[PDB]
Amino acid sequence: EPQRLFFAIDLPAEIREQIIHWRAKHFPPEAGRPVAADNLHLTLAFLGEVSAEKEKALSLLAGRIRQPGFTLTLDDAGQWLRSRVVWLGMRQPPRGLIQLANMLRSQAARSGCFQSNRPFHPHITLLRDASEAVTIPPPGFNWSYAVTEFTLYASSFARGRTRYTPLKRWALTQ
Ligand SMILES: Nc1ncnc2c1ncn2[C@@H]1O[C@H](CO)[C@@H](O)[C@H]1OP(=O)(O)O
Ligand SMILES: [Cl-]
Repeated sequence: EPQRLFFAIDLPAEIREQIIHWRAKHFPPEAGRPVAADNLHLTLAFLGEVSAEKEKALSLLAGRIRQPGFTLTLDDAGQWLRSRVVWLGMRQPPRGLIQLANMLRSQAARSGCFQSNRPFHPHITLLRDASEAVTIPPPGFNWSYAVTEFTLYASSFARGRTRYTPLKRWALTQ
């Protein structure tokens, strides 16, 4: 049974709450469609439609990953007009995050998944279908936290909402 799958880093609740609070303050309803608080995340690699056999194999390669934890500090925000999103990010992403993503991306490639075709730009999407350009303030203060694991999610749309179901999790620092 095929699924739309992706690996992602998650956000502690305290920070998810600070973000949606910041967003509501600086972005009115007309600015775009706001991502649900529980759906806020940072994608490491989008795998697309994947069979069970390939999910198994990918899940195993991910299990072979051996990488220390690292810290994320969200100091950057912006807007991609072509994609029509407003995103949260980082000016200088930690190497550990880049390592983790490229490795997962290379495992996806060798597994026969369809690649980004674009460089990896780590980001958390806040607003979707934000067509028109709007002024982007800096993020809030001290949105910094420790990354202890990564998660394989399944993407599902149902009942007029997008849902992310966790399938498996992997701790870092082994
Ligand atoms: N072709 C694609 N179809 C669906 N999601 C994709 C995708 N390519 C990348 N993604 C990412 O997969 C995640 C879940 O769908 C999203 O965070 C999305 O990134 P985005 O937030 O920048 O849009
Ligand atoms: Cl959403």
